[PDB]
Amino acid sequence: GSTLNRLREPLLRRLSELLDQAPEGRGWRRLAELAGSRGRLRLSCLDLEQCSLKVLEPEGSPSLCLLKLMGEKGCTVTELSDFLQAMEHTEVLQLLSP
Repeated sequence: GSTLNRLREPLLRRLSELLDQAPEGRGWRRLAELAGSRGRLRLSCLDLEQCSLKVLEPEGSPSLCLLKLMGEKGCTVTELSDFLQAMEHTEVLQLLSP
């Protein structure tokens, strides 16, 4: 299984730009929360602060930092897609829950 940090760089960059543009209900922070729920991927708030801070650099991307970190922690592309689909579903469920 190929991990996210080993994807070609243009693909990583496009994915990270798109995830940086997402709404807060399905952005990189929500992805981090969901993926860090797992036991396989452990992502604390301290892990995520270093990615959050990338936005302080003129063109910096928190999403690129997060995706690379998830890759180093063993996440593959299909597992990323699974996380993102789970995000969509949980968003609509949260909106519909009283």
